[PDB]
Amino acid sequence: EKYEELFARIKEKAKLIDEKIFELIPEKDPRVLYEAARHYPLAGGKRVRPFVVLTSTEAVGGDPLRAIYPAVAIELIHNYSLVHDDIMDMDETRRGKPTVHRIWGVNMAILAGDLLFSKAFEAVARAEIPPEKKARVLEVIVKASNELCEGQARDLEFEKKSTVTIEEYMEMISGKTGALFEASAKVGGIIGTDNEEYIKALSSWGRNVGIAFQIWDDVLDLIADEKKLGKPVGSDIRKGKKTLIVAHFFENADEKDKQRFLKIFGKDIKSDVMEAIDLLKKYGSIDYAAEIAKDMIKKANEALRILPKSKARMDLELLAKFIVERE
Amino acid sequence: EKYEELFARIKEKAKLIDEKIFELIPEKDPRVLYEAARHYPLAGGKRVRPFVVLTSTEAVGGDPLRAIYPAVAIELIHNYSLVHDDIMDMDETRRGKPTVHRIWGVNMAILAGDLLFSKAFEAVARAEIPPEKKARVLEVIVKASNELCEGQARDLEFEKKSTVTIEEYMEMISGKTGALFEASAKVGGIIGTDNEEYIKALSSWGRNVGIAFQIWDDVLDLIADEKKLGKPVGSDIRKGKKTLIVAHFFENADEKDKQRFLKIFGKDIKSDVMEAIDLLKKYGSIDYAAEIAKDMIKKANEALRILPKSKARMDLELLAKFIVERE
Ligand SMILES: [Br-]
Ligand SMILES: [Br-]
Ligand SMILES: [Hg+2]
Ligand SMILES: [Hg+2]
Repeated sequence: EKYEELFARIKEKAKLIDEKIFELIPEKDPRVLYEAARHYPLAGGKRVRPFVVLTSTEAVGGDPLRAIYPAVAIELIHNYSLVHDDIMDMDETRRGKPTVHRIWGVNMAILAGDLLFSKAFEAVARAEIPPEKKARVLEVIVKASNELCEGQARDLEFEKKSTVTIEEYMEMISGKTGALFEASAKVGGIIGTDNEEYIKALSSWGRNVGIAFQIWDDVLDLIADEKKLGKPVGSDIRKGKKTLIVAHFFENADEKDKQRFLKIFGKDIKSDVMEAIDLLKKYGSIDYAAEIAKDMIKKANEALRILPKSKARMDLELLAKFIVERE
Repeated sequence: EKYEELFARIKEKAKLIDEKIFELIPEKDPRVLYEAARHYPLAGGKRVRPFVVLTSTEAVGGDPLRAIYPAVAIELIHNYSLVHDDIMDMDETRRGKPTVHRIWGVNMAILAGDLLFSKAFEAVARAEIPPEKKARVLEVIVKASNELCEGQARDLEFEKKSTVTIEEYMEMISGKTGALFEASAKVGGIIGTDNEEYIKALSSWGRNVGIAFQIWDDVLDLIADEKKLGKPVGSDIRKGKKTLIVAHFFENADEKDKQRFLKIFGKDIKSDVMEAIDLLKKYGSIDYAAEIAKDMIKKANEALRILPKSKARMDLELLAKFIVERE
């Protein structure tokens, strides 16, 4: 129920963020480029990352209003990563619509991603903050940007091989999703506080939430009911996607199981999909990943303890808790 | 001969620029990503853009040394555009080597371009300049970045059609190549001078040189001797590339000629290539573009008149003059 109100707040902030986003990427020449760029932002994303920005600036000092363009920067960066990643992953349809590359082609999709990335920094420039703050915000966003490319690169290398280790996958996801999430919180703080203890606490919360997010999604993809998930379980198995669940299984399973799993991994199909999920349960792999996600969530909030009590800290605690309780 | 010394200077500055470039993109994890990113920079580009930066800061105030990272930013941006553009243009081999996408694949090439773009801004952040200057440099680079994507987008749309107008092609090239060149000079000034008259003069010189560069290359591609060009003339004709020469021809040629040119445009071949170049000469199209390039060169230098006499202004005048006299 409170989640309903939390989403009420989240959706409330989204409005401010959205006006800024679309004033940066309006319908102008060239349109094909700007509509291609506008496609994902227009899908009506919930703007969780920007929300973490503005909400983080309130858990430390106040006036998230000054963290609007920097929050926009982060949402623009997130969107550009989706466009390019969809090209690489060969993703057919984001949301209930075709992906940017399928509609406008790979070349225009690359350019749209580029435009989106470029405008994240134009958003960073438009920020209204002290030179020292600005300089420190630009540098947080840049380092997260680099980690993001590095995490996606390691993710591409995985394709060159059948198995991965828990350590390999965690180093990859940390930069793919964790980095930008951490940057969201860390940038929120910086904009409203000079308390290095808060920032270190906000950063740790973003890092952990960003990672647990994805891990929980991978978990849901296997054991979430189809009807509700809108689709059958195990599409990540059919995809041969490297998740923490699959890494745990490869680390713990005997040769016989490993080899059978690999036959029916990333290759009627109802039987093979289930036989694969059964192989994973045999070794507690799904449950394992579920626990890791919950622990990171606990550690994240238990790190916000350091900040004062406000409804802003409240939302950050609720969000983190929601991100791991949902189906 | 003086060109030999100019290139001696250019190559002299390249050293400083190169150390900074490779400290930003060193051989680190992940390597496949960082070598893919290092591939074009390692080709030993002459760093003309960065040279314009440091040289421009000397034509106004002095101490180009403080314009090193901002110059690096621009060279990193130029390099990322080459990687992505090569993917789009289906370019087989830059220089005497394979392109990034052919060696590492399209996905890793996209990521390499992304990393290169991200590190341009990490270079911008590392700059050692007053907050006001920094903020104004970041904003010049961002707007040129946006123009660059816009110019490349319009260039992609051209493929959707057989003919283009002189106006269409100039609006496209202006952002593709002109913008970044203008930014190179404009950013040089800003770093060393608060004279808005210099900056407007430097900017105008960069814009014009950047555009004339490309126009002269297209001219050479047709009428430059093969032996010397290292290859036969008219590969742009076989490519069906939209240049100012082709735009002038489509604007001036009669229907009969238009239609024949289109048959043998972007499609033994020695005869068709020559028949196409002959069609262009009939209407003065090649000569036309040559003159436009020379005029822009004259206008560019005649705009540097405003700055004091130094050897820095000297090099900027020589470079502009070289860019249009070479073969
Ligand atoms: Br399990
Ligand atoms: Br001619
Ligand atoms: Hg990336
Ligand atoms: Hg671009």
